Amino acid sequence: MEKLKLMTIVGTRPEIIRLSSTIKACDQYFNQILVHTGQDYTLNQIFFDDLELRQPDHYLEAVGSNLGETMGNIIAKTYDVLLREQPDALLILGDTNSCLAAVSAKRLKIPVFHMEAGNRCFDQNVPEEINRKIVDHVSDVNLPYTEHSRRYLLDEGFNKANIFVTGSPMTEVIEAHRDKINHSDVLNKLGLEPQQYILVSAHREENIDNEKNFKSLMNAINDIAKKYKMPVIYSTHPRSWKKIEESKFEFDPLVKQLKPFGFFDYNALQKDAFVVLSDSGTLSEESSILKFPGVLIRTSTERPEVLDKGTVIVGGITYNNLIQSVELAREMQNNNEPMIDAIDYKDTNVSTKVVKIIQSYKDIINRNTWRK
Amino acid sequence: MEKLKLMTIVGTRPEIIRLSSTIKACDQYFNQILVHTGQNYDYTLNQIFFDDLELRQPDHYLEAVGSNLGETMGNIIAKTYDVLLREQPDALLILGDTNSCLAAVSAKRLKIPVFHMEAGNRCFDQNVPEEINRKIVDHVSDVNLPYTEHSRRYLLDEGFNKANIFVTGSPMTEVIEAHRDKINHSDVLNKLGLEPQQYILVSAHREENIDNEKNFKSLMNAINDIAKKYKMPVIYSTHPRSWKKIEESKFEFDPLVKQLKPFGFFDYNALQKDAFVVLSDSGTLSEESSILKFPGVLIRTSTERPEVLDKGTVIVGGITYNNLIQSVELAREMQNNNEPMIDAIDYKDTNVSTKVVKIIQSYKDIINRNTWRK
Amino acid sequence: MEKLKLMTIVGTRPEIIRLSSTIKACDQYFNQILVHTGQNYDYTLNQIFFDDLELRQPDHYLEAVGSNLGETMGNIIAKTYDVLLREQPDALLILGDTNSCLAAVSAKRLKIPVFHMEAGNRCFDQNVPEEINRKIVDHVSDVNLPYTEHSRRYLLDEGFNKANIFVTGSPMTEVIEAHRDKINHSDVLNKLGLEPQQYILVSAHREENIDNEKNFKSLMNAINDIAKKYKMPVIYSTHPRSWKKIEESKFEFDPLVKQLKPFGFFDYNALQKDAFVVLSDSGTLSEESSILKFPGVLIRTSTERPEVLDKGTVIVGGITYNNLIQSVELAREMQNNNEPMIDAIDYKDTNVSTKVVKIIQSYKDIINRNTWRK
Amino acid sequence: MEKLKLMTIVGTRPEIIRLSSTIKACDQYFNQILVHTGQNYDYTLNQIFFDDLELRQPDHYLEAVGSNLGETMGNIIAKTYDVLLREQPDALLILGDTNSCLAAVSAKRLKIPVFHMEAGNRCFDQNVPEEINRKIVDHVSDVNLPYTEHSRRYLLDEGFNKANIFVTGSPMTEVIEAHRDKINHSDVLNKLGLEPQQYILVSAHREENIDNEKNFKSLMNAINDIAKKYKMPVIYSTHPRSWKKIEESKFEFDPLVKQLKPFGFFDYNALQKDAFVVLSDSGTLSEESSILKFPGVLIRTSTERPEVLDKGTVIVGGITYNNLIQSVELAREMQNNNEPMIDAIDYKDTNVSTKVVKIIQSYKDIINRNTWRK
Amino acid sequence: MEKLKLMTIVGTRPEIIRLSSTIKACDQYFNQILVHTGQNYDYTLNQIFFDDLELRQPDHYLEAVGSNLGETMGNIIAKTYDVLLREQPDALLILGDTNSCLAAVSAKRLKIPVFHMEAGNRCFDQNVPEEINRKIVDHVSDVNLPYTEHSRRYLLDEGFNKANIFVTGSPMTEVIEAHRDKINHSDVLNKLGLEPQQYILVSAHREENIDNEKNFKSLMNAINDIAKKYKMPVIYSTHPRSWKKIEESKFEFDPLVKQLKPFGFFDYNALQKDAFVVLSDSGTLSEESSILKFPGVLIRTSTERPEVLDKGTVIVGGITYNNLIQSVELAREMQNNNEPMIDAIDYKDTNVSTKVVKIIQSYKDIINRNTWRK
Repeated sequence: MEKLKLMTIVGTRPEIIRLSSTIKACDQYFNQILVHTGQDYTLNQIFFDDLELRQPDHYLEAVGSNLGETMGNIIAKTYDVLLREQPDALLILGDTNSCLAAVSAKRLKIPVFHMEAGNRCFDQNVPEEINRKIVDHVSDVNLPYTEHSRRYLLDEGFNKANIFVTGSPMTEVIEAHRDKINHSDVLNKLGLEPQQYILVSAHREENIDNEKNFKSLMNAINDIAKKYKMPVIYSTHPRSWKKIEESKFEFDPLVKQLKPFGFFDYNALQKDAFVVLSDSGTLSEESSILKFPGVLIRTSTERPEVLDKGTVIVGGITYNNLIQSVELAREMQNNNEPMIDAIDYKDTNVSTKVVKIIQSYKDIINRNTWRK
Repeated sequence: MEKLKLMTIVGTRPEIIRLSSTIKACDQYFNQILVHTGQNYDYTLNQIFFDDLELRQPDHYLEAVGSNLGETMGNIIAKTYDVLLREQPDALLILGDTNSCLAAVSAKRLKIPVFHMEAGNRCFDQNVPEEINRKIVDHVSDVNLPYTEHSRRYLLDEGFNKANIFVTGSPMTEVIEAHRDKINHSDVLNKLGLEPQQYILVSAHREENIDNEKNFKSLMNAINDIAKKYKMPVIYSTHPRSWKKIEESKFEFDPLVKQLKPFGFFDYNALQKDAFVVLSDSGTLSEESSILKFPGVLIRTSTERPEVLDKGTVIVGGITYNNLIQSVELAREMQNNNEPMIDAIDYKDTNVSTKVVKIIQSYKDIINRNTWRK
Repeated sequence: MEKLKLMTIVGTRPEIIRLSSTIKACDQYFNQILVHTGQNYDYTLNQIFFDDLELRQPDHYLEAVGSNLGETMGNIIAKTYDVLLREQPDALLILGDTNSCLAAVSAKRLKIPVFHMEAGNRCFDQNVPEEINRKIVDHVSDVNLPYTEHSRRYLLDEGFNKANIFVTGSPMTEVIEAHRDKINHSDVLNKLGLEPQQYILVSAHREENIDNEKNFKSLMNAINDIAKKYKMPVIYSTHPRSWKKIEESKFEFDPLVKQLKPFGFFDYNALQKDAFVVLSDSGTLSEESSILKFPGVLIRTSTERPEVLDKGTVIVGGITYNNLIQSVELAREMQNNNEPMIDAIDYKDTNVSTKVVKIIQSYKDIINRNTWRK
Repeated sequence: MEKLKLMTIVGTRPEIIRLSSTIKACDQYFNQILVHTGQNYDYTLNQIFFDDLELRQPDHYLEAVGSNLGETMGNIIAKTYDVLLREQPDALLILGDTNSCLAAVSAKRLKIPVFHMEAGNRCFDQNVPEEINRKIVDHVSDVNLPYTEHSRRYLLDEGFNKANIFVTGSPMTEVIEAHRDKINHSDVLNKLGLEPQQYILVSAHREENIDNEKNFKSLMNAINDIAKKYKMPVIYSTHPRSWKKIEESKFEFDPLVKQLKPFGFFDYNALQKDAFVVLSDSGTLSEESSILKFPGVLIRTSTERPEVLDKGTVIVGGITYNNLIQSVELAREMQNNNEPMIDAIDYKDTNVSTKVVKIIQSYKDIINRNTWRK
Repeated sequence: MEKLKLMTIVGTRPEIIRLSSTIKACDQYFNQILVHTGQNYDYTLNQIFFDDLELRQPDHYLEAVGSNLGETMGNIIAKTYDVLLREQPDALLILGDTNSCLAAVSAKRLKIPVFHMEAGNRCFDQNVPEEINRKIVDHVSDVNLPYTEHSRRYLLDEGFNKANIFVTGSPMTEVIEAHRDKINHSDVLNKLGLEPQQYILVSAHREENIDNEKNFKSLMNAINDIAKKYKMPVIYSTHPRSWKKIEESKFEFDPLVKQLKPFGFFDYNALQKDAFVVLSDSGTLSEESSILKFPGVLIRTSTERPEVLDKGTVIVGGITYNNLIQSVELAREMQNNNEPMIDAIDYKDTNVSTKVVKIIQSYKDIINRNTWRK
């Protein structure tokens, strides 16, 4: 007997990392066509080496000069591999262009399952929020992480029949590899002593290319080095480092430039840090699971479930609240003050919840939406 | 003392099974008059079945029913209206979406507070018959007690009174508890001589899983090829009507497929819980598979129990041959990989009986005041 | 040709008066089977009123009604269930919130599209007995045609289907139109020995304006101190049980108040228009006052006609003495100062007949493909 | 360093108890300026209160309050408005629906982020004086911190900003853990010479349970025939405007009914926990009975704590003699049989303090950007 | 006779102007007590003001006000409560989002029904200071009376009582009607000696269009380049504070730019209608230009009058210099091509005075029974 043919599409790190355990299970129980769009030196590490994940059945080589082309391609290329394979159903995660795949899918009346549905920061100025909107509303079955997201989705009048709450995939994903995270010798290979180094991740566009903001960050990254006197392990984009000349320099001795690390290594680093300042998507969750002090360096969060439990503090950019936040963050953890699992992160069986939703709801959408 | 007069109105077996524990507690703490809409006068043979539930018999058999589904509805309104006039009870307690629950229409015209368990029960497929009464009985009830937050949500969107909804939980976990003794000490396996994990169960009792001449072909054809592929008996509990229509042309479902007798809850749950796989359309399945952690495959096109799909407790087989197979193969393949069965959020609680009781005592008066003014 | 076979189901007079114009059309464009829940045996005197009105007579009568409200519901369902099963209509028409329109409950089971005019009627006081049927039939109906945006809103918020709602607008302007020759050419001012603008009219027919002991006292006490204050006739139409009780201690009443012999539609409105002030509790009090611009003072403590307050074409007298005095003092004191009466939006169109006809044709097949899928 | 400057404004005692755990925390992590609206010029009491509870002394006392509610309301706005303008704080922390938290209306003008715990409190009876201030402060505050998911649902539906609603959980489960020994190593049972499970407790402080002449009757009546029925001591706690009102012939209700000397927080709860049954009209009755698992009976006709009925931690007596004796019988009848007492969901967590700290830092600067564009 | 006792409470000239036509009808039909929150102490201007509006003087003058926006809020609450006790009026009539309508906080504590015109005003910019009181006084009012069907929708989505909202339409048409005599015969063009269509009007009264220095620069800079490009005199009405800080180097701005005195409703409207272009932030502009059909450009970032953008009767020029010049061109360049000005739907009705009066006599009591159960 032929097994259900699913197509699963990824493009960025976190796409690949959160799907990581959901892809391995969709191999077990389905006939999974793994597509990969256009877009990386240290993404070959988390694929293959860390996640020990199996090769894609297609790389599409989308990319191009200028955003407009890339978005164009992904739609077109995606359109073809969806004609050429005719899968019964499509898996998509999140807010990247690599899930503009949903538009082509929808045209070819192929049912769409979207994990990381209903994601809302409620600031238009965040680039993510343009797709986020489109693709929530074009995916036939929406699988949001939280109930916050299920609420958000119902409120924009999306079919309450075709919503299921997976919970976060990131508990399961961290669990699977927990061994490798605690056995990471990454500390011993940077000569770093647990709770005596501060890790920073300013990767985001609105924290570098916007002018006043980058200034606020950087001035604080110094004062944070000085105020505690442990090495600051600063992980950004290269341009961000080349751009930090313009005769500002200072950066104490202590502020180090930091190689982009794999999953285990970067987590192991996070887990045993003094404080983490990250604009990372995974922070709100990484901090809640691996139990560590994170100041979240955004002006908005899509992960409120965590504020509801006192697991995170929201820095922002203006210098004072970053400082205040990090002093709050440590003072708190220095009084062994409770840090509780968020409700929707407890379940570690996301992989199988989704495989069962796809088997269940492929026909049901064909029957309902498309009338076959 | 002076006690609260509660008339609890029922009519179908599953109705009762779910009220089973709930009725017991209403006898304890109230003056419960238990009305039935059906007959007792073939029911000195079938009195065991629904005493063996360890339950007192009803105080009143309305012997409603007539020529057509119509006369029979008509009756249940009038015959209830009457028994409600006679006993003049303080509150009406009602389960689910049967024709019994039109009793609410009568109690309502008579300004008796109405308390409807299993509220907000939605599969969103108007072609499903249950869904007609569901809509009516939810909106004419005064206190709505859905099993789930899903079902609270559904009610709050249809614009029902915020103040008068409570999430009781599913009654099943508690029932199954007050009988897991009877279940675990069940011969049924040794009566039918089956090894545990070496038989497959198929419960197919619904019009539109029996009648729609096409669906009955996709299924019979799949009950065959299931037998063929696994090579184990295939205990098949359906209606008599189908047995009439299957004794023509196609015998093809092997020696292995067998007929079932009726079997009381106690026996039937011991038969489900050790089955290799269970293909049911019984509304329970969703709940029973969560509780008695077994491989469940819903042969429907719509659920009122999505809280299960949220947790990964069930797979929905559907009614097309091809998926009905893919679906069983997915069930077995994941039990054999020892994947997890996980408790739904609203199925965790076992104190539903006592939960309703306080609710009824509380909101009896609150409804006379707010909704009627007295 | 063969034409759309359309059962139309009525009960009370007010129900038929509104459906009047709308039936007449259905008769021209469709194969309309009219049907009446009550009795005809006696009717060989009533015949007049509900033929004078030029309305043809029901194809069937259901001689339902029983020992108690309760028998009689139980009847209309089973009775209506059959009239449908026989004549096998393509679709059901229906108006308002009488027990006559539990007809839907059956029509729904038998997979007949129901169209329900006077949809989304709400006053938001469940003490008002109409509020019980209102909720039920709106949710069992397949297409709701409310008179106003107001109700379309009410409905959407009860989470009803966006796509199966149309605002017919009030059918009362179309019907008052079709009879304004038979209204402006009526003797009924002569008949009763009355000059125009020289007589108050009072209609208290609602129970609980009447039965309720205090409400009677206030109301009666008022109709008095009105007649003395304004010193003109006070033409009064109530039920008999009130007159029966009026011959008591407070017999006084005063010589100016008279009884009113029940007069046909034409005559009753011809009365109301040329009246000095009107106190009624008819649902029509709101609409009629609007369409024939006269001062009306609703004896109630809720409307389902807010649209009329949005334009200032009615005061709400209520039930208490002190108010009704002021409300009527207001009413007159305003029409004395030439203050404007304004058409409400949803009362201006007069094609409600042809609208329903065009809507019923359009959506009949839709409601099958969609809800029932054939 | 600099720290965030948090003004915490308080008024009534229950406000200060719930904030107790949360205040001690903002002191630890912030520059907290605690402000009381009432008068200090009676020193002792304002300081024997804070002492047994271990809360610090307020930096400031607003000696507002005037001839009437109206003068005193407006004194809080203007005196509050001033304390805010002087201290130029970063943010405002507020609990509940006392006249104190009109302070928001001031803060909001001076563009100070308001954080408002016990948000979305709704019992849906506008008769109940709290529901006035409830609507107002909820909707002027910039971040609403509702105890439960219920109160979130309420708020979202009043279309408050999605993005600034966080569910803290109830702060009682924390306050009550933080004084758990002070309770269990407490004398109050020796002090008064009572064996556990051997005394009933009655607290009726709410005006309208007391100052309403009918309700007063039924309660005193019901406290009477309780004392007689169960023949135990009945430790009564009520305002003295009521006591003084016992002198005129209805003084009877047996000798077992005692007065109550008020008791600090620790001791009153110890009294409640070990009680046979508790009647009270405290909003704390709901929570206290859940967390210390004793059989409570709310003497109201509305909760703002429906979460507790979702689990069956409580019964609602009402004010009627009948439904009160009944609801007490149930409580102990259902205690007798060791029926379960289940933790409500939003009463579980006990870090409500650290939640509120982490939130105020997070969202203070967010509000300045979003609302006030700085 | 004995008539309903209304207390209408005002505080500001533009408040009064809108009520002008409503107030007059309230002297006719009720016993109206007209309270004011400020002082008269100034026969000189406070008498000439009520001269033109043909309006009786206020019955009372609370003189509320003091040191800071805080004292003055606090007082309107206390001083309103006092005068509300004394007169024990049956109902309170209130307009808009001034501090004067904090009157409803006090009245609401004395269970006096509150009626609120200009209900449901939302521009949706939380930085705009009216948007604080708008939120409070909408949610503490008992019956809301929005101008627009927009503002109904807005009030409905903050979950306000469906039964207690009524769309009056805008009161401005009515007040312009009740003068357009005085307007069409105005010497203000003779007096200031401007030919019609040959001057440009700029009404810049809002703080935030004056105090926020960048806004003040982008506007002044703008007023010049307009004076210059068109070569017409520029009637410019603003506050003292600007003039004082406008003469700071760049006081020279063109000979063409001239000074305004205040001018009456009649004169300023008369000046408006015959202007070439009119730049305003006066909320009126949105309406004043739908009605007296002139080119309006709104110097603002938000509108509480979308109904106008729906029909194409105004351009929102905003505060940034560039978009201002483009906006004013777009006005002239469009009026020269003679492009359609069109009536806003909710601005057509002219019987708002009466409309309210009936709605008060009606819901005065409905509210005492429903909200206050009496």
